[PDB]
Amino acid sequence: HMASTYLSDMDWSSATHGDIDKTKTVQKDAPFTTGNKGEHTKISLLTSDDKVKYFDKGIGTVADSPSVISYDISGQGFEKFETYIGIDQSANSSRSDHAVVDRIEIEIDGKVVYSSSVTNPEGFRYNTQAQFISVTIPQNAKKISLKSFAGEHTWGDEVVFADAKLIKTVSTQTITPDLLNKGINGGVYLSDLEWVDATHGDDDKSKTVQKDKPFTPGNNGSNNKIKLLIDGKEVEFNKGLGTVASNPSSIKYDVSGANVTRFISYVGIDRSANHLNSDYADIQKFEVVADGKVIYSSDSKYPKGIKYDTSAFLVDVEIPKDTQTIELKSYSGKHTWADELVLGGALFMAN
Ligand SMILES: CC(=O)N[C@@H]1[C@@H](O)[C@H](O[C@@H]2O[C@H](CO)[C@H](O)[C@H](O[C@H]3O[C@H](CO)[C@H](O)[C@H](O)[C@H]3O)[C@H]2O[C@@H]2O[C@@H](C)[C@@H](O)[C@@H](O)[C@@H]2O)[C@@H](CO)O[C@H]1O
Ligand SMILES: [Ca+2]
Ligand code: NA
Repeated sequence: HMASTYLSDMDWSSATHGDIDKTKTVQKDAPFTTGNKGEHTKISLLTSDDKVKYFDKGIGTVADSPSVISYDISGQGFEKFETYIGIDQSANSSRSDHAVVDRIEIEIDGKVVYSSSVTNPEGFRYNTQAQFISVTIPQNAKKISLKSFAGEHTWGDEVVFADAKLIKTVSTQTITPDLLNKGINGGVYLSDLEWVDATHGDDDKSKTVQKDKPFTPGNNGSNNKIKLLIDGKEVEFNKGLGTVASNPSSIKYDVSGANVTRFISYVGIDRSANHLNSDYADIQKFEVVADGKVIYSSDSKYPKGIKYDTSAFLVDVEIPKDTQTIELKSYSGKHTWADELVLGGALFMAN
């Protein structure tokens, strides 16, 4: 059960670079120069056999004596640090005195735990192929430092720590939209299951509750994914359910032949749904019901209901065992016509 956190999705406690222009800063998820210029170029290194590889995540800097990027990792339980290292393909390397990096170092708590000295005794040039390194982290480590040594000049020393991440072994994962998009071990998506039956609050009964799509767009033949507001940002979902709330509407699952321990989903209104400004909620509440018994209700934490501009909230409820039947109940706001709900990434943990 491996958990990862990219360094570019964190905050450094300190960061230095070897560019004279101190208004420029260390670039997250981009090369140093192109990033500071506002260009959209991504991090690119050389894998085996002069093969160019592009990366979404990483850190981009200019080496100094040394350039140092430090992260505070006190009591976070990390075990491994892993990254590609090398000079970016975008580096200004027409001059031989450009893109010449002496050394790359990983330091943990004042101790150098990795040095590129062994693999690269002549350091890195513009054409040197990337090194993928895995650096062990001691039990109670506090501070990790990425260090790049420029040598005689900093020119073209566009050092990238491509795909840089910190790794640990956790018991249970922490639920995020990306985790539900990537998958979870033992998590079965409801949209990959058959319900006993389902009802909705739309008059057109030729329409049906939708799998991996919002209700109306799904019923019209659109293949667009579910999209929700998560902490102010619009976030797509690969899996989920699209339905219309009623008095309530319901979707029924038979779990009498299984050992389901958990129901997990984000719940909100799809970004493509019709809405109107109102003091009143679009959806009054959403309930999870285990054998006629309500085990979760959204009004326990959202008593006013949910509007279009409400951030999708996370439902993560324990399922009592020997549960035969699970019911998902969607309740109309009653004052508007907007009744369309989506369950983003909806899944059962079978354990
Ligand atoms: C007119 C004039 O002479 N202007 C000076 C300018 O030449 C000089 O710019 C730097 O020139 C050196 C060679 O002498 C290098 O080519 C620098 O570029 C390279 O190195 C940096 C990091 O050290 C970075 O990796 C660049 O991408 C890489 O191309 C030049 O510096 C770069 O350009 C200038 C214009 C600024 O934007 C810098 O912030 C940038 O790093 C500078 C520095 O001596 O002084 C000018 O007066
Ligand atoms: Ca150099
Ligand atoms: Na409504």
